[PDB]
Amino acid sequence: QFTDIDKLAVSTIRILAVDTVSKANSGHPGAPLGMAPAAHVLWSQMRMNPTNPDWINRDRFVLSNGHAVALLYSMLHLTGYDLSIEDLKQFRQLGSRTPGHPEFELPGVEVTTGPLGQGISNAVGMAMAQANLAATYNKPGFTLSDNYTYVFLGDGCLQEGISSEASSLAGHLKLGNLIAIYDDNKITIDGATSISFDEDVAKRYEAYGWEVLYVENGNEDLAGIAKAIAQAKLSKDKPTLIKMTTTIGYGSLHAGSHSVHGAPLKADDVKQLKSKFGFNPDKSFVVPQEVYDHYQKTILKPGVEANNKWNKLFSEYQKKFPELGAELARRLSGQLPANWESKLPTYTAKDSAVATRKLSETVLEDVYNQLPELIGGSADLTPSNLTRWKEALDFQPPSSGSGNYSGRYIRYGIREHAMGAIMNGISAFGANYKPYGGTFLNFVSYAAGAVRLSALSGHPVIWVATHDSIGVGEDGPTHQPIETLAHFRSLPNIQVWRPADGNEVSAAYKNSLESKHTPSIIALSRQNLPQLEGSSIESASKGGYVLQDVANPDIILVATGSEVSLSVEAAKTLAAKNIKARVVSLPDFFTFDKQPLEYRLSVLPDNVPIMSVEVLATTCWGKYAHQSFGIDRFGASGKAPEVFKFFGFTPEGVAERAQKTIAFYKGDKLISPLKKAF
Amino acid sequence: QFTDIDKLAVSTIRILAVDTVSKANSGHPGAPLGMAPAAHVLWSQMRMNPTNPDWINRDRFVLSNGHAVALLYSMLHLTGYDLSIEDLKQFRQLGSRTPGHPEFELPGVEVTTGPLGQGISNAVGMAMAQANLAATYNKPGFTLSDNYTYVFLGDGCLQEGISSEASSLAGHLKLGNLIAIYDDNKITIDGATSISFDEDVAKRYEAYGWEVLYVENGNEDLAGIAKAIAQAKLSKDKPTLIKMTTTIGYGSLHAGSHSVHGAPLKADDVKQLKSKFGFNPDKSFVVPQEVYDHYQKTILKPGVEANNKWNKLFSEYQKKFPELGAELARRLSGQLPANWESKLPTYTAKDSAVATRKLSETVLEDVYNQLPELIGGSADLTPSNLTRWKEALDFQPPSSGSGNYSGRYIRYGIREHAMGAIMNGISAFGANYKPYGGTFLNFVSYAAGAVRLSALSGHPVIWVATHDSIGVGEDGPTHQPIETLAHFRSLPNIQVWRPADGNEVSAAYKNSLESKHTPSIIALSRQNLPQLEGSSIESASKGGYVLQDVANPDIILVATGSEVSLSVEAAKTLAAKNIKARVVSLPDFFTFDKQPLEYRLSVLPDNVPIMSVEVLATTCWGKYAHQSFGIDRFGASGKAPEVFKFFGFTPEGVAERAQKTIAFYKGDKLISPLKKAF
Ligand SMILES: Cc1ncc(C[n+]2csc(CCOP(=O)(O)OP(=O)(O)O)c2C)c(N)n1
Ligand SMILES: Cc1ncc(C[n+]2csc(CCOP(=O)(O)OP(=O)(O)O)c2C)c(N)n1
Ligand SMILES: O=C[C@H](O)[C@H](O)COP(=O)(O)O
Ligand SMILES: O=C[C@H](O)[C@H](O)COP(=O)(O)O
Ligand SMILES: [Ca+2]
Ligand SMILES: [Ca+2]
Repeated sequence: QFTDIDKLAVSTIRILAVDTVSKANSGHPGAPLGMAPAAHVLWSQMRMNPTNPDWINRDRFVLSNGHAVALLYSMLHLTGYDLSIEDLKQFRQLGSRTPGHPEFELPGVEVTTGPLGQGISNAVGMAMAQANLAATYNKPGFTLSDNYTYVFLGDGCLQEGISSEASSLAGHLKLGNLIAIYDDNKITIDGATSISFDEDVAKRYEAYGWEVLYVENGNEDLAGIAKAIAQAKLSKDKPTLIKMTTTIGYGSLHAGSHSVHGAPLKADDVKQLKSKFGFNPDKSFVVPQEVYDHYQKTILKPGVEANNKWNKLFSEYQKKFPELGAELARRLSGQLPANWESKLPTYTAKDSAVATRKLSETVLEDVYNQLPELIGGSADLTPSNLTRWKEALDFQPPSSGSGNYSGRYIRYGIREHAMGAIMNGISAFGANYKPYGGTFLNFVSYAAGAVRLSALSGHPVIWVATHDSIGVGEDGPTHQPIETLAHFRSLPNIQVWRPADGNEVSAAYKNSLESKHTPSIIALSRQNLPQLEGSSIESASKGGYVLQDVANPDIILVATGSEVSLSVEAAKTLAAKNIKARVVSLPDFFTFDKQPLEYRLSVLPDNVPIMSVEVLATTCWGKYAHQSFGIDRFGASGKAPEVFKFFGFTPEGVAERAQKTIAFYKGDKLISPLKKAF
Repeated sequence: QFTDIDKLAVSTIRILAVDTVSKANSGHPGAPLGMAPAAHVLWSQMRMNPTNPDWINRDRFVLSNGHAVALLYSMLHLTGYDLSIEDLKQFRQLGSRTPGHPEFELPGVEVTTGPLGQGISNAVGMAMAQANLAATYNKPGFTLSDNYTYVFLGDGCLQEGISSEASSLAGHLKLGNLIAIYDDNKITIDGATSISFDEDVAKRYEAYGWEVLYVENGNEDLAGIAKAIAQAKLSKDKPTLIKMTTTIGYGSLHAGSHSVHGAPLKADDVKQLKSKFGFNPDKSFVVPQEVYDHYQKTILKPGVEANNKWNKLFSEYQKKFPELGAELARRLSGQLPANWESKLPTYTAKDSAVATRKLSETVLEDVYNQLPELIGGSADLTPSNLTRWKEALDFQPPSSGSGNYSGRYIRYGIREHAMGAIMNGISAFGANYKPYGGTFLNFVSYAAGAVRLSALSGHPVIWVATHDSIGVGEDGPTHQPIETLAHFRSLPNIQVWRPADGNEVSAAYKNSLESKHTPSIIALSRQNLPQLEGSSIESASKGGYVLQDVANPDIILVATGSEVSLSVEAAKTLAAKNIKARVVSLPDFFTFDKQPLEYRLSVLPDNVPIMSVEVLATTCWGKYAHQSFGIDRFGASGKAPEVFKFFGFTPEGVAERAQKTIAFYKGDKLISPLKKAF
């Protein structure tokens, strides 16, 4: 039941968002103007505590079409979050809390968006995480988890393949608490949708297993939008898409035109809009008291009240179920179980040679019972990635017979990019979720859109990237990574681990799991690598360390992954010719760089030529080495041992190159590459 | 109408592909065994000349599910292409002509596949190119172009978002000559499809505007498969999907199990299969004469004859229409119009400051009529990328009213990955097609799956990547590239141009268009950059050159794109303090690296500190510079001038750093970074 105040509220939102775009003289006025009625209706009906944006059982809202931020920021201020008019007045300004696109970092903003297709897929992960939480802690009498996941999306999000991957998955999993409202406005940047997007979205979504509702008058039908959302909530075993038709830039003189998509409305156009809406065309950033009063009563106070009930029920739960309550309390506090690192495996050079890919599996089998917040999966490569623990139950709808929602292993299908985004949503949900997904290192590139966002936002997700090099073999160049690590090591805020043996894999996993704001990629071998004499979790945890030392080395050999052993071998060959080579291992650039200069300079000193060894791109090595032995061309289809020989990665092949580096520099004074002038 | 021979032929294919996988003890036997009847039926009705795999009007076949390559190689041998039994016997072996996955490089292999989702999308580009060629050259009496584009795909292909993007577009464009046959076998690596893929593919396809035919018995209904393909050929205004049901590993003792997906069948299982099909279980790579005789008759001879008529028609055409015939002859010969580079714009420092994004547009306007093979487009950013020439007609179905198939501007929609693959297909088609597409540099990453393949196969496609840095401004970090160029400069075989002014944009375009085996990415600014005194097409064309020189420089400043001018300004500030700085411009790592050592060492010599300047990742600069001034962290939402200042990129900010580099090295003898020891 809506009244004049609801209508007063809707104009305040449209005008506030417009004022905000115009003051910055940069921005997107269109969608905010067309989606305002939907926001009012939706937010009014959401269970959230603006004073605790962290409440675990809060209804969650994702703005997939991020360019419409002015709408998100307006709502945040009006409903009582930590966002003032002053903040809105510095929208898009260097240093403001109001950047051009929503960032995870701010309270009320659930994930960072801007790149189309990412928010809808993130919301899918958020709903999977809810389904899991509820199935794991809910007990009769204690419904600790039951929140909904709402999303706003545009034609752009529906055009990007990633949202298709996620919607396919979403429908298979039968995520009925996921409700998406689609801004069907018929406009995108180039112009009208018919110019390149004339497909039947409704029919495509039903094919996924989704429910589709329609709202023909999204510009004014508040009760219609209200009914569509309500019916949507009855869809228990089907996620819902509400195709709501609106007019881009509603109220504007150029409404319905793509000119109102991404430019501040012209001043006179703004004046007429205000007037039309009963506002003084001469004043800006005006919020009628009646609107603050309305949201206070409809949202803020009932939400606070709900958060309070939730806390009492939870305290009762901790009384009735001490083990579960303690666990949920801990996950909610964001701590990992005490001394969990104790269950991590350690080795000696006495043990057998294992593919780092299998050592990884061993780790999983060892910590899965220690970490109930660990939820894994693979994008159709479970047996190649070795990413499933034996006692795992799959995350599937109960009606499948293959598993249930309390399951902790996800079958992603061949959808790397969606996996990347779903993982971000699971991480973004809370309760200390530690998601990881597996694929071949070469195909993580398919997910670069999502991965960059794991780094930008700081979601500590884990990629179990197997088949890291030409060691892959016969599959060939289309499968063998070359530029992969160099790429990811150029991206800020992401660990790119490439462990050499058992001890190094445990360090890769301890640092990745202990991480709170940095995602990770663990590049694992297909082939067998031996256990090194000199490795350790403590030393590998530093990102880089001296594996084998000599007094007065003639050369320092730095390697990663499968090349550490080869370098160890090359050093034996070199010792025979009386050349002393110190061998350094560098499992992670990121972690190593984080160490204090004096440590790093103790591993990579002055006055010693340093040559790196890694069967991938050499373009990133200049920051640690003087000379580099790598592969700057695509691979080959052949038996792995033969492919290595063909590229010169033979012990004596490496030794020859160390000898050439010593000769080349003999007589020169050398500076560690670590040293910078400014 | 099929007979015993057709049935003899299908058994030979199944067994030859199995023999090939077993011999290599590596490979995928499953799909080839279930798809054998379809291939036989399809290839038998394709118009192709095994003797000229380049004939422009040949029906084209793409194996989207590349792992099934044993089937493709079998067909190529049997039908008469340059592939012998000996070649088959070295499948997946180092150096053979039979690698683990199909590579464009081989005759009869239309594009490289392996990464799922790529072949289907490539095939779409091939049909767009066909439709364009026909609408441009066909005249009444002369149907020079009318071939079909066939594709084989699996569940994996349909799960990857890229095939959805492409199928959406394909349906919009109404590409009726594109026929896709789907291997609906219910199995993927992890197991049954129901475990994660239970959507209604048929209904999802109709939603795109495609026609879907069904074939229930793909294991043996030759006539049904034949009917499905025939009916498919009648759908002129709709692309066709034929959901053909089969059993993975048909004939194998483990048929229908995911165990037959990617492992050579067990020896005893191979014996029973051969026996079952009337073959001696003890002999391998056996091709009944009757099989050779059959394909010679039904395919090789008819095809050679078809190619012969085609050539006569064509010669008559060049008589009747001299202009068009000469052009087609030239494009076919793969030459660019003579002295086309004369139309390329040149500038002087007296010209106005323009964003290299606009300078780009200017080039397009100038060479569009010189190059009929130039077909451009944008992924919904036509006005930001400035990718449209004014006299352009859009590539759309005639019934749209917005254009027609002779159009040369494509509206890709928000589908970066599909654009990348569609471009590879248009390039792959022939007739000297020169495709280029635009998007923001930061979003080319969404397309890294296709881009890598442009490099691996050598498709010389062009990416007009605008908004190259924090110069983007207010849009913020989600849009400002940081790791992008460092990533693509680590990928083999791809020019990554970052032109500074008008003259450098012309060299970017000249090198890009003249390229026959190397794709390109032209990173263009949003902001205005002035015309440099010292630039030129000739010098810029070498990838790197001395822009400003001095006798006995105290330092060499190496910059790219927007930073060259800043460096030029920093040098002016340094001159004032009597420090001589030579300023070098590096618009392309790739191009420069291809130059002779002597040239490169003349640009970057010994005994002079070299400091690089570029507002992106510093991780790749150690190959040309001693010290680097770059940005190794995400950007900021603010006015571009302010974001640059904030990051220290001001003239005096750069000058200060040069001064620090000089002091740091004062007294040391320095070696140019270009010098390698091995
Ligand atoms: C991956 C990605 N591709 C492209 C863009 C650039 N972009 C921003 S909004 C938009 C199109 C707008 O489409 P839509 O979702 O319909 O929004 P509306 O115009 O309705 O506001 C584009 C191309 C982007 N930010 N990210
Ligand atoms: C981008 C990408 N990711 C993952 C894979 C690894 N892969 C290859 S085939 C396969 C899927 C099984 O595919 P399908 O097409 O389902 O198989 P078939 O019936 O022939 O077994 C997988 C996961 C791939 N080829 N490409
Ligand atoms: O979505 C819109 C874009 O981010 C923005 O409008 C582009 O502005 P510009 O093309 O002027 O850089
Ligand atoms: O699609 C199949 C994969 O490329 C292959 O079967 C993986 O083999 P592997 O897991 O033994 O490396
Ligand atoms: Ca829209
Ligand atoms: Ca399959």
